[PDB]
Amino acid sequence: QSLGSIAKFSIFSVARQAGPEPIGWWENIDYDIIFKYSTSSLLLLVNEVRGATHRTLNFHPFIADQYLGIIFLFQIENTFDASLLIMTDYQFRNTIYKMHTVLEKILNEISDELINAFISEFKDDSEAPITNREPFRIILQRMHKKLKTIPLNL
Amino acid sequence: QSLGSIAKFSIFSVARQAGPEPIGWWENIDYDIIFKYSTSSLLLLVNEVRGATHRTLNFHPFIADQYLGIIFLFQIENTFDASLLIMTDYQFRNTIYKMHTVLEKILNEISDELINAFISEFKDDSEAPITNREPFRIILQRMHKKLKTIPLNL
Ligand SMILES: [Mg+2]
Repeated sequence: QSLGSIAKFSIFSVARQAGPEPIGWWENIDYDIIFKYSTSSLLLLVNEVRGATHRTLNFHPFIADQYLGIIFLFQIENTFDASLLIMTDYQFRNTIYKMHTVLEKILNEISDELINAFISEFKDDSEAPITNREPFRIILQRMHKKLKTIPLNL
Repeated sequence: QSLGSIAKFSIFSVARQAGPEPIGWWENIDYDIIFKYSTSSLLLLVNEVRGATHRTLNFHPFIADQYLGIIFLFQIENTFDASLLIMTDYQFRNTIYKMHTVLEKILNEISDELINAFISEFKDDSEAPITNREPFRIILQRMHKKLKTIPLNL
């Protein structure tokens, strides 16, 4: 088992003028599900005076669904709050906690790629509808390929 | 350094018919501060279909305040959602993650004492005003004495 084998899906979300919005996700997941966790991922920030001013890894249990959410909170400028979420089954929570250092490493690396792809794609209008999700799926697919080379520290 | 030396304060809270309420805390902390984190501790459950059906440890960053909240969610019957929160400075987050097993151990042990003290004290009226906080302060003070014997795994 690897981090990638327990990563059920991942989501890149940005809070634009209409609130949290899924930009891309991986792999094939019903949009109603994506929208739910995309929204939860960024409303963990409801009462943060300045959003995600520190790139914050937050492990968030989704008790009812038996999921643990690995949520990386960050910002995009040239300011949008944004999140990168990896979701895993709740039973693995203890291994995920032990593995926080490598998770923070890869989440930073992938977040940088997603930031650059967002600024590149939304040059003209930062509020445009997301008519091409594939640059973001490609980046998230790459994430998962790299996660699958990290064996579970357990 | 021990877990107890980085534990800035702790709170035992119960969500009764009027919502989240601090029952006791340790040591001396302005009530407006206690009420803030007491409330946040239990509204992490806003969108949980059945509250804290699984005793859930949740590490929650308070980015703006530079705090990490160690939040144990549990229930009281003879059903109230309840929380036990230990707050630490955000810089220690990485050590806290490594130490999840012993934290879950002691949080379970202390939560059992607080549950028994709550059922004992609110026998007649479960919605009564909290006119005697000291049984709960004593339990939380005991927590902190035990935390101070756990050296930081780092
Ligand atoms: Mg959390």
